[PDB]
Amino acid sequence: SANSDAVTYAKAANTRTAAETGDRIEWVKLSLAFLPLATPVSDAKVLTGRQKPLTEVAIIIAEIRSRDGFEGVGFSYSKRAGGQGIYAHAKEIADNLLGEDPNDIDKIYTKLLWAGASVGRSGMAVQAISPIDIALWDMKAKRAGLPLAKLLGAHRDSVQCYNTSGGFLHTPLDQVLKNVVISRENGIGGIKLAVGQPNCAEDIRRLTAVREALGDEFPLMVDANQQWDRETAIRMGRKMEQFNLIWIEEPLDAYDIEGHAQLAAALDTPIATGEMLTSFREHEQLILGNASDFVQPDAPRVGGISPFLKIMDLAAKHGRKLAPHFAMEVHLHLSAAYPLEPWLEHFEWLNPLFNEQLELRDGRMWISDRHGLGFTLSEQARRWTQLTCEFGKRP
Amino acid sequence: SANSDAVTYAKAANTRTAAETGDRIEWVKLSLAFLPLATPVSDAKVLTGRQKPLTEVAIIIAEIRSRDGFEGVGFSYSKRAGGQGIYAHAKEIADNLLGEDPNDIDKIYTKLLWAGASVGRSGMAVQAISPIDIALWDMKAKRAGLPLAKLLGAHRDSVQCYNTSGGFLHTPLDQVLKNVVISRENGIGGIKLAVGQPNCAEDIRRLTAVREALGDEFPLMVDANQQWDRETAIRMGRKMEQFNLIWIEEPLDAYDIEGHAQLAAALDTPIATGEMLTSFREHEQLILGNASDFVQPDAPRVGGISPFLKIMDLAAKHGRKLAPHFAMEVHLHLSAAYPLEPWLEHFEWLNPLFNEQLELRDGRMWISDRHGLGFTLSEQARRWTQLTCEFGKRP
Ligand SMILES: O=C(O)[C@@H](O)[C@H](O)[C@@H](O)[C@@H](O)C(=O)O
Ligand SMILES: O=C(O)[C@@H](O)[C@H](O)[C@@H](O)[C@@H](O)C(=O)O
Ligand SMILES: [Mg+2]
Ligand SMILES: [Mg+2]
Repeated sequence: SANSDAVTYAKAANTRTAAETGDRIEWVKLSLAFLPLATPVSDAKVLTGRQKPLTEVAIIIAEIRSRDGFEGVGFSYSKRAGGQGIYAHAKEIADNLLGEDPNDIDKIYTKLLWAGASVGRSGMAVQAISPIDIALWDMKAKRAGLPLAKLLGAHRDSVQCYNTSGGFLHTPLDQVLKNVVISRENGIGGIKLAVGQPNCAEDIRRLTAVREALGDEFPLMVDANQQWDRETAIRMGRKMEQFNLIWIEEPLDAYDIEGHAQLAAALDTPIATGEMLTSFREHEQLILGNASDFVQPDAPRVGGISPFLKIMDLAAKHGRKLAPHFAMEVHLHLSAAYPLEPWLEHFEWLNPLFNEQLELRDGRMWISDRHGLGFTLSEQARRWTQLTCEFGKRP
Repeated sequence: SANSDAVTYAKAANTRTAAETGDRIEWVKLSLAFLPLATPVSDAKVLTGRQKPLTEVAIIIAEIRSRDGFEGVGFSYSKRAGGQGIYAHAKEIADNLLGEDPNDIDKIYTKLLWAGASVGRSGMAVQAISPIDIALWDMKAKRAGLPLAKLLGAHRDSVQCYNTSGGFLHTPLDQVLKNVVISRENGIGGIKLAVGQPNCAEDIRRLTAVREALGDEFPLMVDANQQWDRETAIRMGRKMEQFNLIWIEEPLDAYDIEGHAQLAAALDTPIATGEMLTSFREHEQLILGNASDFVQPDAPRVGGISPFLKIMDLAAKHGRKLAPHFAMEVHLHLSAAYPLEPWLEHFEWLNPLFNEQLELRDGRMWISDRHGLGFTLSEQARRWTQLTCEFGKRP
């Protein structure tokens, strides 16, 4: 009998609790490095005078070591001003990590938010938490002896990949075409052309020239970087229907929800946006407002893997596709865990930071058998480091 | 420099892929057992004539072993008819598990759903997937060398606990009071009284008597098991405002969303419901309808841990508290991962199925250091097995 007239309580032997036997964070190292770009990069934002050419990328790295011998590495970044503040805030809160059980990632995330309650739950502050949140996930995966994608649960072992770095606006049409062949010869699965420059006639020129070389089937997409007004948007979009694009990215201001929704409803061509958003809440607004067919969150920018997962689930409920922005070293795993077939964006920019490189085969990026994110920092990463600080003591 | 006038591509050395190195399921064992209840249990569902007293509990157990030596165990249950069906379906689809990477839990779930597409994505079919889904989560946690709660990431190391098995309707008042003392003496953190019997006057008598015995502060709650109609629910609700209960559980039919919402808005006392729901979508309709203050999902009933996690995220997003129903062996880990302070429900019924017992101290149930769920099947569980089948070959 499993019961009786009166209630009965059992007795346990192993009185050891998970609280007293868990691992503990003992050391943390933060670094602010700068990825130099010999060739200044220009997208529509530069062509319209909104910003100056990009000449480098700030990278904020977090390395965490546990008492039991596990290590996690993660990073956040900034294109243009932001790296100094992200590093500074991370440095002012990292101390809170010492002594915590590295497995309670969200409990830690919460403690970090409370420590910086005055500066919000979105934007820079959470971007200061991203490298730490990502390092903790990296650690958990390693603890389990699995690539991050497998710790989360994968739906695919590889992800379609397209290249962006070779289609910017500071690049003459002839070079863009030269980059296309190089990219295809290397097994890229798609090409994204940066558009949205004052001269609309030119973007059409450059765009028609690319579609010609690639043929009719090769996945092609465009990105206006928020440089069109509603009128131009629908106009250009309606005209671009003759390219069967995978998507039209950021046709309008990142916060113009109704404008994007309107565009998405008026065109068969999918609309993509969200890379500039810096929190789950911001992405939720775009999603509830049916702003786009493709959601493009950025783990470092939204606060790390933890918030990114929430964004993924929400997008999934609304049947939206996923096309993460930048940092493929982290997004490869996240997009591998997405229910619907995603797209991965490719840049070579971060390659020199790591000792390993991802495998690009037949239009797809394959997940290696390496644990966690599957990357180790290179000598170059240390050379490019300008500021660093440590907490605790190496176990 | 990290970039150039053209586009650059590196090359990967470590050519091994996660696809070719992942673990693989090689053996699966399913069992249908019956937990005997020598003392027939009856709540309001019996006193109103809807059902007959409960005399046993069906238990569907799944055991999975991987090529690399990992093992996982999980289960679902059925109070009254349903167990033969759950077992029958699990047996008809289990074979699909062989050769699958056990870490891709959602991927496997989807494959199992397609294997039985004809029978839906809710109800019995997912309750047949439950044992398997739970076993896989149990396996992943063990692979990481962590209690399930830590694999998920805990917000607490113990959870407030209340007893239910001592306050049922087939139990005379004085016996209930006796169980209360016994329960309180064993360190219980709360008491739930079964109400909703035809004689409303008699429940008030029992409720008053219990509140008197427990004192003013001790956590007390009631459960009507869907036996009131809207008129009675509100009437009993006003009348109970005085006892300052932690919550009023299932005052109406489990699918009367507007009814619950109306009671929730009308009363200060929290309203709880959800134990009868059998899928994420079902719970989602109640949550989007603002039906209750406390959401009470049942992992075995909703399809396992995977869907239970989505229910948690949805509930959290709407600021609702969590109070999982039954199966404390699994819910301890899930509730520990909930961001808002949850409640765990205690029954002794399943204690004999496992060799290990949970530690109850100071009104809370503590998570032990044992990995995965932290339970191994006892011999008594084998004694109570009526049917069983196996697939593959034990590695
Ligand atoms: O989708 C992308 O990768 C681009 O949208 C880049 O974020 C680009 O703006 C950036 O590299 C820049 O040039 O400012
Ligand atoms: O919340 C509870 O514990 C109850 O709601 C039980 O599920 C009860 O109905 C069941 O044990 C029964 O007697 O039918
Ligand atoms: Mg872009
Ligand atoms: Mg109940």
